Amino acid sequence: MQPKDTPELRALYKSFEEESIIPLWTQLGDLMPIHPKSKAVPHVWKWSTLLRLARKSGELVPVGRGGERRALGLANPGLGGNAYISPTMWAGIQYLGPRETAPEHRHSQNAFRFVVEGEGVWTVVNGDPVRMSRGDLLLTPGWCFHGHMNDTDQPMAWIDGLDIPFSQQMDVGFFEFGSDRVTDYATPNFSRGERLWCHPGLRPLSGLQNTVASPIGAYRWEFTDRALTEQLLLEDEGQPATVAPGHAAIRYVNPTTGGDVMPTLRCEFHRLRAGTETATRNEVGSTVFQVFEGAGAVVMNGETTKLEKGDMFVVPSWVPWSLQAETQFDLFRFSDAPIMEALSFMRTKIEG
Amino acid sequence: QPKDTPELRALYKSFEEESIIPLWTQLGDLMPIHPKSKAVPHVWKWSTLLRLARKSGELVPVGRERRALGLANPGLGGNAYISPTMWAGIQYLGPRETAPEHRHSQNAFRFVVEGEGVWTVVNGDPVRMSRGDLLLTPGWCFHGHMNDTDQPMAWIDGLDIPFSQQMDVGFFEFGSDDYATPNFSRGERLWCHPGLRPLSGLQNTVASPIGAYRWEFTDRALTEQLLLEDEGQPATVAPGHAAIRYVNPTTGGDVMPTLRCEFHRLRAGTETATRNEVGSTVFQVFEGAGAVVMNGETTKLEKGDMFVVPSWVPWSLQAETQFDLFRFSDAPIMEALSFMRTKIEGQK
Amino acid sequence: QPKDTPELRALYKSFEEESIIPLWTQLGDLMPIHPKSKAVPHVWKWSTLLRLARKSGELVPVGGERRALGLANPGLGGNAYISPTMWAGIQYLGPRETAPEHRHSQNAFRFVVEGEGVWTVVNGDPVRMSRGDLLLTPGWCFHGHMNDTDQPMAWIDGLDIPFSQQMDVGFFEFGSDRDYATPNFSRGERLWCHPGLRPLSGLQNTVASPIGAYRWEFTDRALTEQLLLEDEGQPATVAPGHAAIRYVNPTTGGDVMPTLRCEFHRLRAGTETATRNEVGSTVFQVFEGAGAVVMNGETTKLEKGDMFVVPSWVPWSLQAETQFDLFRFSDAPIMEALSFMRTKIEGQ
Amino acid sequence: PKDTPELRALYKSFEEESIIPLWTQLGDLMPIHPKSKAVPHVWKWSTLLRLARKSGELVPVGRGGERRALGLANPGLGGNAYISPTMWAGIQYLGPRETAPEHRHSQNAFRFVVEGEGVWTVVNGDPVRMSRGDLLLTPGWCFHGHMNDTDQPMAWIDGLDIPFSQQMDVGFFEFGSDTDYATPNFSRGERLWCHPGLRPLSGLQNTVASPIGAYRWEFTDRALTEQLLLEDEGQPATVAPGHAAIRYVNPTTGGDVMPTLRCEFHRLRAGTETATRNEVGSTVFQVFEGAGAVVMNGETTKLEKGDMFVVPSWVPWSLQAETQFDLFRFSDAPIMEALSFMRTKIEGQ
Ligand SMILES: [Cl-]
Ligand SMILES: [Cl-]
Ligand SMILES: [Cl-]
Ligand SMILES: [Cl-]
Ligand SMILES: [Fe+3]
Ligand SMILES: [Fe+3]
Ligand SMILES: [Fe+3]
Ligand SMILES: [Fe+3]
Repeated sequence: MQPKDTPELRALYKSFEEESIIPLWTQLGDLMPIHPKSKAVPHVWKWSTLLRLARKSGELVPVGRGGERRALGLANPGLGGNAYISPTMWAGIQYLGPRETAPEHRHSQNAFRFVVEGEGVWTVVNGDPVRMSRGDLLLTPGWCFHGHMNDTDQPMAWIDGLDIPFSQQMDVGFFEFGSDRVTDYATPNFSRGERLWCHPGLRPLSGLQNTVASPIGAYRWEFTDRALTEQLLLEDEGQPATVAPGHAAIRYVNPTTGGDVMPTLRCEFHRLRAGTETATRNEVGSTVFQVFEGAGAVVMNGETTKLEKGDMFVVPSWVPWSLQAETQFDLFRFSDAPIMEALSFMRTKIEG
Repeated sequence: QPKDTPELRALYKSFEEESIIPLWTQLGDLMPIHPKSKAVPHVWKWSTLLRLARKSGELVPVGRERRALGLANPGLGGNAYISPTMWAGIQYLGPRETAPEHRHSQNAFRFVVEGEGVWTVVNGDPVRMSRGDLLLTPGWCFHGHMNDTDQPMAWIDGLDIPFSQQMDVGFFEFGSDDYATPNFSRGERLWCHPGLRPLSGLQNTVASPIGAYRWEFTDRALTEQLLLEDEGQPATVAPGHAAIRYVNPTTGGDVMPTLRCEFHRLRAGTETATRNEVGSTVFQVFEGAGAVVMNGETTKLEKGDMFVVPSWVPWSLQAETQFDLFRFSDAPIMEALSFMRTKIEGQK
Repeated sequence: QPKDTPELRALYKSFEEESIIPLWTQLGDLMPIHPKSKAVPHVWKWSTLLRLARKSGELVPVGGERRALGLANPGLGGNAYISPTMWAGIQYLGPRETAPEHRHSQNAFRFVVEGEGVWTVVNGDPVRMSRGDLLLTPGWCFHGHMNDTDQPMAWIDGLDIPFSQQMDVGFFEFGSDRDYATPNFSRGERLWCHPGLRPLSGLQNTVASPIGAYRWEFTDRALTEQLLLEDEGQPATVAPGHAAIRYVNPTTGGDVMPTLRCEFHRLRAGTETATRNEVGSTVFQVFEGAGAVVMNGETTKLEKGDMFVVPSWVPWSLQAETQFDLFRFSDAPIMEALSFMRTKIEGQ
Repeated sequence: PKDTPELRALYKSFEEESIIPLWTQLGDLMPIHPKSKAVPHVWKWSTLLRLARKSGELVPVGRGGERRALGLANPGLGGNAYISPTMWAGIQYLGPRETAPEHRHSQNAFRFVVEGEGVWTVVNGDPVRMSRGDLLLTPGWCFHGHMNDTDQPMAWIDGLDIPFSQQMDVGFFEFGSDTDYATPNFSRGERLWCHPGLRPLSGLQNTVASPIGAYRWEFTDRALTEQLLLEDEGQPATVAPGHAAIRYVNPTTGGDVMPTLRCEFHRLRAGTETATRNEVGSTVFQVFEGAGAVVMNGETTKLEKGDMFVVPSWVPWSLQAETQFDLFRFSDAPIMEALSFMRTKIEGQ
């Protein structure tokens, strides 16, 4: 507003209200901001806290009661009690107890599982049984049947990433329950997907068709490790490879395409040489990082926070960020960048 | 229902104290069986809109930053979103009024309803405006406009404002950094020759270089589809239903990354087959009369009226007279991200 | 740089039996420093062509029916290829003459030079022909034609015949099918020739353009606009005084067919294009006006109708004496799909 | 055609004006279906090897010699040295401690190693070790030379789009000076790109040809074994029963290794007979291990370790495996597919 206030002016606004009209001129210039100004706020979650609350939940929330969906969603303080870590992503610590099972469902929302501690648990994706290990990235791409079974007396914890907040806000979700059909879990070290698609530079003649989401069920830790190590080795030998000095990094990729793992979520993994400081970045859309191994710190909006093994933080859109590595510093990273990029909304500013 | 009320509420005090919401005590269906939008089917009478528009010209002066009446969906909590993704508003430009140049990441179009002799200048290139024309002001293009007449004009503004706001994607720069008045923009003179492409424009483009999709061509196109059907030839999307998509000529795809525009002409008496579609559309009755059915409920429609079909709401159109509709939607978003799904009642 | 007799002669014989040819005995120009085509720069004067075409008019009667004079490149050993990839012939259709429908994997167009009132029927869709029109008969579409006039017509036939023969890619079928109707404009154009608009019934992208005829009015207007824009100080022409368009597939923005690019150029009187080296072949046809070509430093004066071929990597430029209108086709889509295109421009 | 009177002296003018008329013309300018001048043919490895070794001490470094490559010449291509209208296939014989200086050409090339080791092909400065079973790429416009670091010979298959490139006038060539002699176990390429499902953040840009310098035999063999094992386990994986196969692909894209050549590898279970296929364009196969037979135009030819054969366009072909039968395959299919000329007839359908 800025029409000089008036009995008739007020009459007008009355009739708006009454006809579902909201006028653009009274409309708080956050409607069209000079740059992104997210409701979501930068925030870190200490792993020691997450872990403690995870365990206690597996002492108090049994199957039948609340367990079954035993996942601690990280809720962004800025998102009015929604349980969104960012406008576009859901990130939760899922705590799977001894011998525990989940029946099969399917949903349009895209999802991954990054395993933090544990082993001997299979997520069965479209009938294909996928083993889980510390450091593995698992995909359960939209509209693929998934459930899981813990084959062990030991608990497991993984990060659950989904595009739930995007899909809720944009009205895009469907959900189906599995038929009464029986999932008699096989137990293989390697899923059929991996056995077919995890041979570098080779494609089976039976998979000539490109796919919207990756047919790789798990991107195993051995390969991620090997690839980052090799990037640092190359650097030592004076060869081009790292994204920036002392900065090893890979993007997990759909092999049929070279593109992202799934339409709405990008996954990366970074390894910072001890003492590396990344150049400050402004990026459209939101990212979540989790510290896999090592210790260092983040800077967001000029403010520093020390990080250790397991901690997670989110950088909402256009918040300037950089990472500083005390030790060798290994991070897992997911973002909503494919959304941004598909729609030409991506922009990047680099301090350097 | 959740775990035993076993004063574990000590655990809850903790969840709360450092920002955890457990999935298990969780909300409504945070993953619905099919979409159930907070946005709700709604129509706006043109009579109403125009009355209100004319008022805003009398009351809210010198054109402030903009005399645009955004259609607010009742179900989106006073946000000024016609749908979770799109902003649709009636903009009323008074006699001889002008707007300085701005530029924003949000994509926009302008569909002219009544008026003429108004130029929107896009990246320096002056684009005349007429009843029935579709104007693009693609993301990040400078735009402003001048009214060269004593007469008002009204057009509808479509933008991805809601998408942009909720997705944290918006940038904005000011301009007033060309009041020439040609019949046709530099872009139409270059691009509006069927099947031809300038050798200076071999680069494909994110959004269409066509500044204005003029009514002449839209009308001839549709008339030709109906003629062809009369002649027993394939053309119409469904019997008695002619339709086009406005497209980016460098690409054959949608006009902008984020918004699809179409235009429909239904023969009198036509009833479209009921459809469920992911995402929202907004239709505007350009000419003629008939009705919409949304969620089994009928609403009679007259020249100018607008309605919104939020995602997965089953809809059909029924044409009383020959029924001309302009249509825009968030379908490109849905399609680029493989979320599109379509259910059509006749089978198809 | 070679080995030398006795026991060696034994080897060269074993080779010859066992079908080996050694790399070393082979000529360096099996992998040349840059392209050196067997095909050679050459022009054909229109007056010649037309004289011969008419003479063929009498002298070979509908006997006749494949009455097309293929331009044979002196350097291609009596093959009837204008270049290693393309066939260009002048087709002379006599009064009231027709041709039955066939179909072949080889892509084809027809650029009409003189005449009217002839239809080429493409997949059942009747397409009128006029001076200046470009007609497409994409690979694997049925085509035949009917002259409905007492007057002859002459058009250029462009095809990938030489590419298709050397690459083993040809199929051919005869047409035992039924239409002699006479529409002013075809179904394809009726649907696709509205700038920036796409029928909802044509959402699928297609490998070759669905525009049957790219008519002269549109090409002419397009090029005039490009020169007008230039006059007005506006970006448009591809180089000073050089208007030009590429005929494109509207579903795509890409080339008319997988195998052949079509362009049209209009040079302002007095223009001299900068010398170009391009991979692959072009044929140009002077549509109106006069000027000259330079190829390998050698000038040839050109008048209305003349045609010339610039084989791969031969340096070429055009100079316009009057306003100079040229039709142009090339094998560049082949070159570009396979990342073999490279381009050198004298000024750069 | 027509008549004779004063037709003869018009035909004259044509000759003078350089016009061939459409009408007087072998109707196989536009054939019912492809009928290649190139002809089905097989080359016995034992012959290839003997002639390669003879060319050993007879054409040495200097006088010939750095181009010691025996191109397989298709009987039907009039003495051209083209195995097919599109491809050059030769056995290259690299003698002990022999080297080639660096060159660069628009024509795309690969090297499939048949016998030997301890030879490096250096691609754009990046040293690529060679072993039996490895596929090396030297994509168009990349600098390549090699050094043999061994007193032993090596033999590899040279595949190129030379014939395509010469008939289509597409060839460029530069000499290099230019050259590192280092001997790493794995090319820097491989070290960046050979981690399944992973892509370096320094390599986000897609490339026209694969950046993998060598597709090593370990991975080829493991992938094939796995497809057969999956079949055993009742799981979908093989292309047809008993028929494991992969396509070597550009990891930035999922597409072919280079714009103009496709490379595949086949492993047929003992006893397998593939279903007869007509395919547009040409293909060359090399028996890597095992024995069986080809059928081409209904005619059988028994095949042994190393043998090579070419199926020109639209010639109906099948393979029959006596033992387990491993084949390397390359084709001009990317050309045919880019230009929508590809067509496939398969016998079971
Ligand atoms: Cl295949
Ligand atoms: Cl539609
Ligand atoms: Cl050019
Ligand atoms: Cl990044
Ligand atoms: Fe799930
Ligand atoms: Fe604006
Ligand atoms: Fe034909
Ligand atoms: Fe070479």
